[PDB]
Amino acid sequence: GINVYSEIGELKEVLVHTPGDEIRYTAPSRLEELLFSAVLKADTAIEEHKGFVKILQNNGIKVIQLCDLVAETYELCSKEVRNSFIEQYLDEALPVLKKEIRPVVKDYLLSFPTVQMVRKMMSGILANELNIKQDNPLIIDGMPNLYFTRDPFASMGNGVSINCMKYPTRKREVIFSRFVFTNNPKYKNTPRYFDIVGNNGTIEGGDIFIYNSKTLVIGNSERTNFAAIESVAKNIQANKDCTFERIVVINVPPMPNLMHLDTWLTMLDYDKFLYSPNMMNVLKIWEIDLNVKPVKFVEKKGTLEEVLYSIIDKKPILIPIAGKGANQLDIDIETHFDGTNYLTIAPGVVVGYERNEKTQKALVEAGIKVLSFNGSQLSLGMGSARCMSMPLIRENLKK
Amino acid sequence: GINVYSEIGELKEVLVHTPGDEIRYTAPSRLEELLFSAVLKADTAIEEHKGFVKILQNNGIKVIQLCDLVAETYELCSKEVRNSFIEQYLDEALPVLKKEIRPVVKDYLLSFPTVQMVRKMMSGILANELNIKQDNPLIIDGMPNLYFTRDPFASMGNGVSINCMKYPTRKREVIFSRFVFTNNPKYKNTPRYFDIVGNNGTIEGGDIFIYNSKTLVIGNSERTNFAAIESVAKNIQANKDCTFERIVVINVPPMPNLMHLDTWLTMLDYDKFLYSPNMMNVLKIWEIDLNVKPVKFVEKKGTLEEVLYSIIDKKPILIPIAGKGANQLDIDIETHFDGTNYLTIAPGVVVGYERNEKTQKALVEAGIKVLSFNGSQLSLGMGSARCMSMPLIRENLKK
Ligand SMILES: [Cl-]
Ligand SMILES: [Cl-]
Repeated sequence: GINVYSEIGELKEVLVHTPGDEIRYTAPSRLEELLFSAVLKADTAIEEHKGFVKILQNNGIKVIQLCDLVAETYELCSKEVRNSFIEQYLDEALPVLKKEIRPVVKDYLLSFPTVQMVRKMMSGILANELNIKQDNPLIIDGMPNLYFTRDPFASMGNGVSINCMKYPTRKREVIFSRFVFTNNPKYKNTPRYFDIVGNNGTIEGGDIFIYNSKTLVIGNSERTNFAAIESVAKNIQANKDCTFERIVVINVPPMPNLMHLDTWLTMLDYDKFLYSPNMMNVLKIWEIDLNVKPVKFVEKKGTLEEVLYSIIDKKPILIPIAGKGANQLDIDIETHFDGTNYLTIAPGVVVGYERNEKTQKALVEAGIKVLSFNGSQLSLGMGSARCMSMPLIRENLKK
Repeated sequence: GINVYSEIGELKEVLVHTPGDEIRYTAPSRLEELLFSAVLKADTAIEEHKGFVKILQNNGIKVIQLCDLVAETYELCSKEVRNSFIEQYLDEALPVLKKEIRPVVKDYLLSFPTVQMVRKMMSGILANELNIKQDNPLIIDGMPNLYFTRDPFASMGNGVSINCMKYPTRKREVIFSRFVFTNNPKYKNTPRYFDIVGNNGTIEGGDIFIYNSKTLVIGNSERTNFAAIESVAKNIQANKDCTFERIVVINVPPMPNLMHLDTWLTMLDYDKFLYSPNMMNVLKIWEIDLNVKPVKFVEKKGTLEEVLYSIIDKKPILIPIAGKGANQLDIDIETHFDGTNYLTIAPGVVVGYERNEKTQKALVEAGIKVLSFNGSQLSLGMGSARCMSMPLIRENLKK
């Protein structure tokens, strides 16, 4: 059920999540606590996400909703496994559930049709809903970052990496997709090159890129360390079907207005890349030959061009955020709105926010086809199309 | 040219400012520096403002654009007065203009037709525009807060109060309306019950309310002190035509998110008020008899209802933000989006953001007619309708 051996191959199946009531439950004083960037006008953001989904569907892509995938898995499970799912959810809920309120929540959840129940689990629960009186409006917090399906897990060739989020507020999001990879017959046998239980280190979706059939590119950032990368390398060596033979690790230290490797660099075509004009000049890299044991990180150095050349074996076309010659104001604004994170749905065809006009212009001038959409409210979340999606199946490249 | 003896009298003439390029020049890192709340999707915010203006116009209100009023004044002035205006603008420009750049900016400004020149002054100037190469993309910062015409000056009966802003970034805004009140024949003779030159203390538009022909209500806040209120009191006593006989000063304790009286209480009808449920229970008031000299601030205490009753002489109807029984989540969100600041265009008829649904519902249930508009982007500026307008002429009440 999983086959992603590039960042650009024609997209066939992708996972997304149209936001539900959870983005209505973020108090302005809890933006940091919930690790979300702003208070959205929900109805508008939701319609905008639907616009994003529609574009993907009109391009023959099968768009799968997280809530539907979880609901489908649930229906196929035994009563004990189903209950096991509900119980784990109650255990990880925040704020922690009081003993006499837990059973009230559980009965409430079970009173809804499967898909609506899953949606309540994602949205969180208001005290009013349970007829409970108290100042705190929420019995259970919602998970506002769920529409960023790029984080809980990342497809990786024929397997997946179920990521280790940083803060507990976001670690609650993993229960859904993990339930799918554990019980859904279509994904149950997907090999896990990383999981939150039998490995070492930490790793996040933003640092994971698949350049081609043989090369995996991971960022060594503040969120992804060598320990996790080593676990991934060994798990891959133990799998016979995987075609990966090499891992290129790119050192990504904290920089102003940037974060994971994705804010630094994205791949849009066989030889076209979008990058931050404010990244470092000479990159620190680590080459890992997967055909050799034990796994060893071979340190190397080079400009972005040199590093890219060593992977695609041809001159890379580098496009800076906001285009060449842009002033710092435009660069800052379009970086702020996640300008590098366009989602590539086919070689040279991308999807992103229309507000990032300078970057859009530079992309079309370089021969890339851009399918923009209005995300006037969605964009306040600070994450673009690549962040709001997780490819499940892409047509392998013939290069 | 000025006649505003209430907060609710049928609105005949009002001053607004549809944002120009200035709201395109706010770097995300300069939100605090420019004292603005977020990075707007300019084109969208501008159309939303036009929608706001359209509603006012469709209600028979004469809407006056600040840029047009300034341009009109400029044309009527002598060459020496005109240049006097340009020079002061150049003097107050930020960042400070370099000696060799100043003359370049001046010629640039003079090369545009009058109204376009005024718009450049308001919008600020990019280095690209002058073909200058430097670090700062801006030669002159824009004044993003210009569309909040409630701040520079506040109509007060038959006169005006040209306010003393707090930070220099916003003090630059006063030059435009002041130029009008100084040279336009229609406003030239308007008495100034306060100005940035011959008085004491500080005062801001958000603290000034006109309840009726005889009562002026001013908030004693972190932005408005007794010194400024005394200056206003004396200046009013010196005017023969003014009908004000009393001033009620309400103490507004500086909270983390409270700099003016307007976000605590607004008047929407002869006996209907919108208030913040997070305000103090017992108010500290000061009664000033304008028929008495010298001016003495007579302290007094009472509940919101008691204080209001002492002014309108009838039972006041109090409507809380988000309505009665609302949970803290809805109160917090609608407070965040300036829920009290509806603009009253006639007794019991208001205009405001459609996103504040709970407050809107409470208002209609209370008998108030609400003319909402989409401000999905404008609202990010943290100021509602009353903040985006300055009544010039209101039909006097007959009560
Ligand atoms: Cl957009
Ligand atoms: Cl709105």
